[PDB]
Amino acid sequence: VPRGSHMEPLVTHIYTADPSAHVFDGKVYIYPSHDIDAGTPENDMGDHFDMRDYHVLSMNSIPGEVTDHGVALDIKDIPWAGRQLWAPDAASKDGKYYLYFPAKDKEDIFRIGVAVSDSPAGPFKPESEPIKGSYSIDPAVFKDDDGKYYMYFGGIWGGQLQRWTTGEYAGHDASKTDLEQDDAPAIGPRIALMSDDMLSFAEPVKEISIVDEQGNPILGGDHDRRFFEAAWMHKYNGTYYLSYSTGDTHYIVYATGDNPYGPFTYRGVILNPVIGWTNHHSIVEFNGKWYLFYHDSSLSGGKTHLRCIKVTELTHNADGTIETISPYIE
Ligand SMILES: OC[C@@H]1O[C@H](O)[C@H](O)[C@H]1O
Ligand SMILES: O[C@@H]1[C@@H](O)[C@@H](O)CO[C@H]1O
Ligand code: NA
Ligand code: NA
Repeated sequence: VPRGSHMEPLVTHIYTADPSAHVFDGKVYIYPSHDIDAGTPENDMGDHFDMRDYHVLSMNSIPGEVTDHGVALDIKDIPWAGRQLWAPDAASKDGKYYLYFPAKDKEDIFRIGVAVSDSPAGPFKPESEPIKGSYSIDPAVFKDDDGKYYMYFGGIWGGQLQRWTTGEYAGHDASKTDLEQDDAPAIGPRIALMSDDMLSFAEPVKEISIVDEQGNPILGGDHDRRFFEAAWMHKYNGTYYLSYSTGDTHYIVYATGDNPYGPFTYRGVILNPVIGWTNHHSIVEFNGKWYLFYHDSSLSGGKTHLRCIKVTELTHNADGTIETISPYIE
């Protein structure tokens, strides 16, 4: 049946989270996390999120029937992975499709791997090792207008970004949260231009600066605005929009800049807090309308780790500002 009409769950037969939506072959393909009721301990390191595979979803229209293409990748077939298949993303180049995914290696350190297919629906064959120089979580692979592809990535707390300040993992006894200096600039998300073959980074990883309207860095203590996880890039009017989750304050927010590397100036809220702790989204144009894909814990009755994806229309103003969405008003 058709789905996505009135902010209802897009699928109910499985739990789904962290929707990354793309337009490939005139369809919307969605690359979400596949939530399962593992019943593992819930804590601020995210051990309750113990996902083990990915299903690709597609829609020919919004609203529309949602197709579940089955298991596109299973952790049992990823040679380097130990546990926890978290939020993935996809890219298309020269007739090949690339699924990028964060997972903990055998030493319990998050890395980002790639898997390859001839179809946007998968299934995908994983590379035997993760991307060299990758770390932390939540990749968003963005194809710019000029044909260059960039990976945005990172997540603090359980995503371990705060343990990579030196370019090497600081260890399991290092910070469980952030830099632990609230008066210093907050940790920024990461960016790297992708190699021509889409399997590696083409440059040393850069950190993105996010500033307030006065041009001052967003500080570590500013949990309402500072980067937590779920980086996403889209463009409107030639302007670059870095959006992201703030985590413990439960917002999707956005910041704007004039190039992929920033700096980005904080503008405001995309999505107010939902049912359940996490908030994760993507923003995509389809048939000349812009859509915000997101999730909540509504279908499971509020369980943090059993989510469902939803969609709603997103409105840019001509000046580039975006109207804030509150999830449960209409
Ligand atoms: O859903 C698993 C993790 O929680 C957050 O939603 C984050 O963005 C993702 O990697
Ligand atoms: O620290 C984790 C974070 O990595 C994300 O998974 C959301 O849940 C928190 O507990
Ligand atoms: Na994302
Ligand atoms: Na606003």
